[PDB]
Amino acid sequence: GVPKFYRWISERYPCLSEVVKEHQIPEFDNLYLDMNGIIHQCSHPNDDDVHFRISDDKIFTDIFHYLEVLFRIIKPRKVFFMAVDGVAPRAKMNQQRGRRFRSAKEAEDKIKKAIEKGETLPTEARFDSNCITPGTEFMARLHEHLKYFVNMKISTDKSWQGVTIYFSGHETPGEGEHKIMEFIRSEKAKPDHDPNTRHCLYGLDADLIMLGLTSHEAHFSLLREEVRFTTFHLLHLSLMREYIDYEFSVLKEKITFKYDIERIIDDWILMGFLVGNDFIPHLPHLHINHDALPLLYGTYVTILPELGGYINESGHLNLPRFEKYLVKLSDFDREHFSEVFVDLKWLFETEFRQYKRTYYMTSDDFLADQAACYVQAIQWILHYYYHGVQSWSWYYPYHYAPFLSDIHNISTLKIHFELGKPFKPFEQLLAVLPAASKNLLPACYQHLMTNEDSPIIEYYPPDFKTDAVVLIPFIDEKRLLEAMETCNHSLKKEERKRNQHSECLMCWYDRDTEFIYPSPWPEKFPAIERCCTRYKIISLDAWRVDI
Amino acid sequence: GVPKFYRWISERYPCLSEVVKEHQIPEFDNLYLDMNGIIHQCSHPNDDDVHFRISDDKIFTDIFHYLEVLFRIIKPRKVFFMAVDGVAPRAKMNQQRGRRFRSAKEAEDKIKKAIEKGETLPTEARFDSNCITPGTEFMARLHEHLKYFVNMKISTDKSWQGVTIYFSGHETPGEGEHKIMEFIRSEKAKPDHDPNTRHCLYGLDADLIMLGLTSHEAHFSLLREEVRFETTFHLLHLSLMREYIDYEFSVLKEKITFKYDIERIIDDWILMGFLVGNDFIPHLPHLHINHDALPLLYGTYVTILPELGGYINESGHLNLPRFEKYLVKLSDFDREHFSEVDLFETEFRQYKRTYYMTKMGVDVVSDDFLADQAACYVQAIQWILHYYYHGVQSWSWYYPYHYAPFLSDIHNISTLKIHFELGKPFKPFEQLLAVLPAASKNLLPACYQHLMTNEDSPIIEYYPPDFKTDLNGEWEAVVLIPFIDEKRLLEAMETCNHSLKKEERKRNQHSECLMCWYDRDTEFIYPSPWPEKFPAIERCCTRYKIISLDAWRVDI
Ligand SMILES: Nc1ncnc2c1ncn2[C@@H]1O[C@H](COP(=O)(O)O)[C@@H](OP(=O)(O)O)[C@H]1O
Ligand SMILES: [Cl-]
Ligand SMILES: [Mg+2]
Ligand SMILES: [Mg+2]
Repeated sequence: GVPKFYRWISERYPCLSEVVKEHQIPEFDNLYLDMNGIIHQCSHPNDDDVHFRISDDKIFTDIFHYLEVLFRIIKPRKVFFMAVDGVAPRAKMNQQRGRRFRSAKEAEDKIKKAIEKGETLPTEARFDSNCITPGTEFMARLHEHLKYFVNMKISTDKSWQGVTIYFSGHETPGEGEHKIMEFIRSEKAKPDHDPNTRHCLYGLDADLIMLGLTSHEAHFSLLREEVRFTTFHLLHLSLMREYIDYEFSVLKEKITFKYDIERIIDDWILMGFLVGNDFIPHLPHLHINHDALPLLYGTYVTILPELGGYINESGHLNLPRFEKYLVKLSDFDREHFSEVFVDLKWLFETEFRQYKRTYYMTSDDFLADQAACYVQAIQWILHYYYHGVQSWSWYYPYHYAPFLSDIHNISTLKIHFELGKPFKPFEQLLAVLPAASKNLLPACYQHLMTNEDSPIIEYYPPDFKTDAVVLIPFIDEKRLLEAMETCNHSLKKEERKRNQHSECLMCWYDRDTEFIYPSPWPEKFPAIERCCTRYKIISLDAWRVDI
Repeated sequence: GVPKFYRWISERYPCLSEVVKEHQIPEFDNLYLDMNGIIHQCSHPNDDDVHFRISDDKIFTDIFHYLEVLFRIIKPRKVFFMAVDGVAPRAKMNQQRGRRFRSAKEAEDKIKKAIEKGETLPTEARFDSNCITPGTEFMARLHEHLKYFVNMKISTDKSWQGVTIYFSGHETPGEGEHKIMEFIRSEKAKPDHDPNTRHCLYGLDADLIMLGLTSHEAHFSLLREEVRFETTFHLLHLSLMREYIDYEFSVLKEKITFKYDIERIIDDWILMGFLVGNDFIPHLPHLHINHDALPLLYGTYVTILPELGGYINESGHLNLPRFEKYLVKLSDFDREHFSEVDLFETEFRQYKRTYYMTKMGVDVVSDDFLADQAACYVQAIQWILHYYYHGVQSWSWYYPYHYAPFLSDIHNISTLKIHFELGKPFKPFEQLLAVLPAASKNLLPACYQHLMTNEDSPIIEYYPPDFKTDLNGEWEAVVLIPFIDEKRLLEAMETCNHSLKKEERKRNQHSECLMCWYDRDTEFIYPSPWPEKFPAIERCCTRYKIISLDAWRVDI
């Protein structure tokens, strides 16, 4: 099984995506691995099975196997970068909240079902997959196991001894993807960067593909096992860049500025964002997804000549250009409306606008503001990909995108972001967790989620509608923080310790190093007698570039 | 521009369809040309100008020019097959009527508007495009000229020498494209047929794409000039399309119980294509060509294929159990569309009931009526598949409603018995009477005209001077005029057939495809079909064979 964006790409460009056995995998210099997928798979693979239980020792053992096998098979010759999600920008936090609410509700529903058929549950509580959020006790124990694992491998396995290993764990702010991109940019910025560096990124997900392309690195490949643990899906972005080039070649006869594959790829990326539902979803009945891309490509080819240049200029949205592209693309909405208007017969404008109005209600200045926020959202996402986070606090305050036909008068819109700063882990926990998960928090905060008189009780509804789109309130930053103030100094010692940001590690084997690395859990794993790891700690701001 | 379905596949498969200059057109063995679009283009290019007039010799000159240019540029090495539409199966009768009725209505509206502005029109009659129908005086004249043109070319132009020319004109029954397909099948039947034959089919229309694929020929391409007549051309290689589809569906390779076979997948792909509507069957409600509809069909196909014991379209024979399963799944489309606009089931039924009463003017929308709708639909799908794969299997069958059923009503069809009788093509005057409005009656022999005008004519109800047109839309107009019962038409006609004039009797018949070639030992005077306007061929070098009507028909 493969993700939708992957397959669609595959099908659009035959000859492109490959399936290859172990021995036919090429040589690679750098391997990037976002761990969150692995942690989920190793901790809760059988969510259908209300009876399934797994102990931490088994989780960690399993996480270890994944790293060992992936490393053994990809054999990165220069760099291995392991990332675990740290605290995310607010813009990502609404989606994180959604998933966590959905997840708790779905597991409680399944439990209730099992009970209704008179089944008897295990007595020990379930693994609450919502514990896979930066700053929880589970993530802290995991973090210690991963560090240990790296030290162990460095100290025992020759194949881990000639490589620079980076570990960016849950205390280092940013989603693992964003962290990987940040490291890729700093590498590109180093004066001797070899443009033929061979990168391998583990995964097939839409955001990974976009990440690999946004890098603009010549040789970038995504990889994943075919059968879920041997053959592997292998996607070469160098070929994909070539397929894209050939597809867009016709513009060489049409545009009066330089056709540049790198610039075309940037606009291709922007169009992929316009149809993505993985950030701001479109209304389900508009069928705006991957299948709409050919229409967006079509419209791009047609209009690019009148534009005078590209739309996504290395992450900077050209607003006049963008407005014209949208205006043209906006026909799509009436095409869809017309299927509905037909049924009504058994003036179009009055009917189309009252079609739109009816959806919005699920004011005139509401349109413009929603329009403006949407454009801001696009710029925010573009920044995230090309430049890194430009606002930790900004978010898109609606559950759905506006109708494209409603995005206009945006060409001189003023888009100013404040960088702000990441939440402390516990602020993050309260901003992403449902009351059903309250046990993941320190005691001193738990009542904010449960108690009828809590000042922010409305952010933790036990029941809510779902369309996935989870219909729950948007947290007001000031109210969340204000409410926590009164509780913060009731935090235990180990808890104040978890409530901190912490740095990325750079690690490598050294012939001239020996010390004792203590087991994170003595009963399950040995201490490292003779640990040969040399480390450099990377300062938090080290790879951040200012616009 | 290009047709919608072409545009669609161009967008779905982006490295499929090039625009090429003349000098880059590959070599072709066989060129197939259906002529009707050309004839319409040369006879009435400017319908918004109510003043435009054009003499027949001019129309013929321009047709000759179009043909000469396409032949020069494509230069088929082995075969050129030119077809004009002959009488069509009655399956097409409603749509042929629809176009001709609207054409006369639209012409009259333009004239009325010109006169409202105080314009004065030429006193000579405009060209009635309804005359482009088998067996008219205009089509018989044109036919004479096209035979003359073939002979002239063969006799004078070396690139027309050493190639076999076929001309299947308006007196040979069948739509041009399907006479072309019959030819292609007769070629494949031969022991020495070369699988590497390079075929070129002129045009970009959806039926042409489908026929190309239905041929299962390895190298078949479509071509049409980018701008109508340094010139550029759309070129679609079906070899490439086949590969693309092979990929789109290879995911199935592991999921299925039975042998994965690209040929069988193409069959099913072509079947799905029929669901968006054609000349023969109205489209399913809410299912038009665009981005979502089609992948939905194809996505559903991906999803459900594993569950079946095999393919749905088995070489042109519909597998009814499998087709049902498929439609049933696809129907989820209907509820989603409706949920936009168990209480639900009740409201949906009343939604659907309204459509059936309002659009098909039926009285009682019962389960039995719904089962009847389902039966008509599936028999239509099977008629079309026969038509593409085996050749027409009933000359009389037709779809009897102007609108299709809801996809959600098409069920309970698994064990349906589908029976067709071959019958035979109408004589051209029988089609001509059927398909024309009273405003074009002067194209018919005088002896039949009262049938379409007289208040006591037994078939007067078929020729309403006024009618409604559903004009929603891109989209195709639905013309709401009655379906002809051929038994009543033919009985009314027998009151008049024996009154035909001698020249008219000569046009009311079927006649054969011609096969023509340069022969060095041949020399004779070929007469001008119009002495005052075109010269005799003093040294005609054409040798020829008349191909009997049944020569390429296969009993199923
Ligand atoms: N009014 C018109 N203008 C242009 N072409 C027309 C036309 N009516 C018919 N045609 C052409 O002639 C073909 C045969 O039409 P008919 O069957 O009514 O005689 C049509 O193919 P399609 O039926 O595939 O559109 C189309 O190519
Ligand atoms: Cl002869
Ligand atoms: Mg035809
Ligand atoms: Mg047809």
